[PDB]
Amino acid sequence: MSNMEKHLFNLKFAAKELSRSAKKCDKEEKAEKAKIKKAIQKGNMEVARIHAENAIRQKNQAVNFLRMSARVDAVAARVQTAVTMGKVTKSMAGVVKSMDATLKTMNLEKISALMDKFEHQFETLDVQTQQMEDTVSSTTTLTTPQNQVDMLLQEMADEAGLDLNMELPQDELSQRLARLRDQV
Amino acid sequence: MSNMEKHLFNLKFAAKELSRSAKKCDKEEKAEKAKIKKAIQKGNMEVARIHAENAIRQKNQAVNFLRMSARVDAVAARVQTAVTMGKVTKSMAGVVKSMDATLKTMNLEKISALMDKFEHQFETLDVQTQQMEDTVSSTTTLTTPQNQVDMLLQEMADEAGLDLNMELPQDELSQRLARLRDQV
Amino acid sequence: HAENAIRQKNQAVNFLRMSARVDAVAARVQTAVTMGKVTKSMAGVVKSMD
Amino acid sequence: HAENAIRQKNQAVNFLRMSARVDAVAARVQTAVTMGKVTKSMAGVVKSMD
Repeated sequence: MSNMEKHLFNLKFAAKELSRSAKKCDKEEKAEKAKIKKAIQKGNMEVARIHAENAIRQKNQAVNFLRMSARVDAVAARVQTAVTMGKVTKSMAGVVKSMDATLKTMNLEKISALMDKFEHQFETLDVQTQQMEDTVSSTTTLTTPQNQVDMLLQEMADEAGLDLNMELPQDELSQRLARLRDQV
Repeated sequence: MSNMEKHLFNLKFAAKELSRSAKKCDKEEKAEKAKIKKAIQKGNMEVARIHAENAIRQKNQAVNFLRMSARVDAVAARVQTAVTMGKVTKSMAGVVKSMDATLKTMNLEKISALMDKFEHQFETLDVQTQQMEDTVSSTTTLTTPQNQVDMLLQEMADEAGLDLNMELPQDELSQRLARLRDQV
Repeated sequence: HAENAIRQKNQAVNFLRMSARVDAVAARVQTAVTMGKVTKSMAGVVKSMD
Repeated sequence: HAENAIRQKNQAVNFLRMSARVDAVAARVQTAVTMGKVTKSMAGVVKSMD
């Protein structure tokens, strides 16, 4: 527990202790009022007065305790802010230094390099899979003759009611720009 | 237990001891009244008088004990205030010194610096994610052709009943101020 | 009690606004944590493929 | 609350877009892992048949 958190806890406790003290005065002021009534009925006017003074003294003590409780709470609410924004400020100071380290050892130039390399190596691994796929295609060339695939596609297209010819092979802005390149 | 808290406890106890003494006198004054009655019925007028004197002496003792109890309570209520506002004052003196330390080692100039750095480093980490996102976008450029995304968006818009064209690309105060800058 | 009520009405708004600010920060440190991990994984991939 | 709502609306879109990018990468590292294994198996076959 931080040294301010110890103070915060003590202030919050003191605010409650005062609030309890005010409630206890309300309880006892109600009790003394009952004793005035009894003393008046018995004609004990000296005792009636003693209880009257108690009742008025606890009525007013309550208000004092209640007002101090309010003040100590307001303070505690403000020390709470300091405790919280302390923690937030220290966390953000931590973030700033750990990001400062990482942005040194991986600067944007080094990231640019890494990204370009990443992309170029995946271009390679695409050239590689292409030539594996063409090695398998030619190795198994007798197992899948072209004409049998073309005829099966046409048969399945006929059953699907699709007019697209499967034996035969199967935008404008690109063509416009192409013409421009040649025309200049 | 603080040296004042020891005194507070002793005063609170003494107030109760006096209040109990007053109740005990009320109990015994009621008892002596019963003995007067019996002594009068038996014609024992000397004994009747002895009990009468007891009854009147305990009636008046009660009032004294009750009044002192009230005074000792009032004192105890005020020593209570001193105990509480002692604790509050020491807590607030603690707060003042722990905040004085923290505001030295993290002054507003040092905070200003930290905040500016924090912001500048997050501007960097946004430039960084941008260029990672553009590296992935170009590396996977053949998996998401533009025209297939545009056509799917249009298809989903047609089913939603939305007239917004998805092939095509998709305030005044800014434009007014822009014109002003050029006009001067 | 009136003064207490008005003081807690306004304290609430302050706490609520600071909460919002600290959240926004946390959301942004979250991005840094995630894109750190992603960048280190992709640096690893690049060297093992190399 | 309005500022929170608009800030989380837009954070969501950012997280969602980064998620999409990291997935695309992962899909491509998956290809490398698989075609690594395939290439090593086929290199093994070639030498045991040799």
